[PDB]
Order: sequence, then structure tokens, then C-alpha cells
Amino acid sequence: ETHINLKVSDGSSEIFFKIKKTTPLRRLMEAFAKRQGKEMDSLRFLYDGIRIQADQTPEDLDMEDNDIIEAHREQIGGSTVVTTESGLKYEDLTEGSGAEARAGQTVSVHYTGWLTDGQKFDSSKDRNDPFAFVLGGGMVIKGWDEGVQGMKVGGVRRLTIPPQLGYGARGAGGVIPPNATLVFEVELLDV
Ligand SMILES: COCCOc1cc(OCCOC)cc(C(=O)NCCOC(=O)[C@@H]2CCCCN2S(=O)(=O)Cc2ccccc2)c1
Repeated sequence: ETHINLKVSDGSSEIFFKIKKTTPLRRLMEAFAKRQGKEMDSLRFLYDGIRIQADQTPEDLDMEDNDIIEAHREQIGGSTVVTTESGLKYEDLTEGSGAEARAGQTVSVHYTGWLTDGQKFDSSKDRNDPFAFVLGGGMVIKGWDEGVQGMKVGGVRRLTIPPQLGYGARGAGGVIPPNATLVFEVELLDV
């Protein structure tokens, strides 16, 4: 076999690639960034825990068919997944430099939401339409009221919301099933 299949995951979704075994991984890395809209985010691609160089081939890295490449935005101070008392998980992919969001403010965000299997169920970016809500008002699922608080303007935060802080046994929108854990990436546009 001269070709190899590889999966790239960023913790939110996944993309599969078929490339020649002797081809540098540069094109695969750029194609993943373009499709996920994370070109300017300076991604790092890891295989077996070691950062991939663009000029390295799957042959160089002794990759086998269906191996997995992990991609992430470069994290100053290391990756940190925070689990709160309620079971909500959040991860500051980009810490914002602006004002901090607090309960009672009308905040504006861009968001994409995925199920845990990587299937996207909604994205405000797909509509070129920022989403606004009153923080802490019970107008969104509980994981959002808890997880968006403390974000700073310009920040990107990934929320992993257990079902009892999301849509629970009911699901939502004819796409989110019962008992679904939800994954959101939220960019705070204004507070
Ligand atoms: C009634 O007609 C059947 C369609 O049912 C839909 C459709 C819908 O969006 C359409 C908007 O497009 C123009 C929202 C909803 C819904 O319950 N909103 C409540 C607020 O939402 C939330 O609290 C979370 C967190 C904040 C961002 C949005 N979300 S979400 O998780 O992405 C909401 C969602 C989106 C798609 C599928 C399932 C859920 C129901």
C-alpha cells in the first residue's frame, strides 16, 4: 500500500484524510485548518505526543493506517481542562484580553455546537449571525450560563456540557438526542 488514511481530531470534531505515505504532512495540516476555520489560530499537530513538523511524512513517523493526529491551538502554560462542581467542563482555547462577562449582561458570541461523536448540530458562524443572550438569566442551557461567565472579550472557550446541564432527557431541535453531552466552542464578541 502506497497510501495511508489518517484522522485529525481537535477535541471538537474530526476530519479524515487519505494521502501518500511519502508525502509531507504539511498539506494535511493546512487542509484541516482551512476546513475547521482555524488557519489564523496557530494549530499544533501531535502524533504519539510529539509535535509534527510540516516536512515530515507518515513514513518518517512510522504511521500506520487509521492512525490519529491530535490538533490544538498552542496553549501557553499547557492545556488545562477545568471541571466545575456541577460537572461542567471548560477549556480556554484563547484567553480574551477584554472585559469579563458577568451575570446580567447582554453578551454576544459566535458558537458552534457538536455532539460527542463529532457531529455538528448548530453553528452561528454558518449563518454569519452572532448570538446574543442575557448571561445568567436562564434563557440558555445551564452549562452556558455557568460556562460563559468569566470569559473575556476576545476569548474562545470550549464547553463540555453534561446532559443535566443541557437538554436532558428531551433533546432538542430534532437533532440533539436524549441524554446528550454537548460540546461548544464559544467566542465572546462583546459584553
Ligand atoms: C422549534 O423548532 C425546532 C428547532 O428547534 C430549535 C432550534 C434552535 O436553533 C435554530 C436557530 O437557527 C436559526 C434552537 C432551539 C432552542 O431550544 N434554543 C434555546 C437556546 O439554545 C441554547 O440554549 C443553546 C445555547 C445557546 C446557543 C444556542 N443553543 S443550541 O444548543 O445550539 C440550540 C439548538 C440549535 C439547533 C438544534 C438544537 C438546539 C430549538
